[PDB]
Amino acid sequence: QVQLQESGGGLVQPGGSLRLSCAASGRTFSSYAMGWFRQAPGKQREFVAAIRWSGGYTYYTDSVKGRFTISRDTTVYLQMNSLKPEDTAVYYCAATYLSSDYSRYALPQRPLDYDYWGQGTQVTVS
Repeated sequence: QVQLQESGGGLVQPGGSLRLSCAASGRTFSSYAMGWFRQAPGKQREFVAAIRWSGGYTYYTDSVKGRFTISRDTTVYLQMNSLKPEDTAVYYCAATYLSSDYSRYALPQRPLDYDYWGQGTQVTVS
């Protein structure tokens, strides 16, 4: 099990850039994955990006591909470039230990596929 804490939240102006961080406390192995989800006003919690801690497989939702980069250092980062007002949302860090039979180069995208969650942090592009 891991405990998760986001940082880097806050305001940024349109056309700027912002980096979120999430520090994981606990054992970060055995098909361990981390992800970012976000929830905009009036919307569901949506998948943003995820990463496999071993091997480095990543996947991005279509609307952020090429603009956002997810990476490792203990800590996962979401580097957010060319920010638009529509990127405004509460961003949540998530993590999970995938089942033993999982492909080593695969990631789930549904919120309930991730067992561990941060409290979320507001990002406002305005």
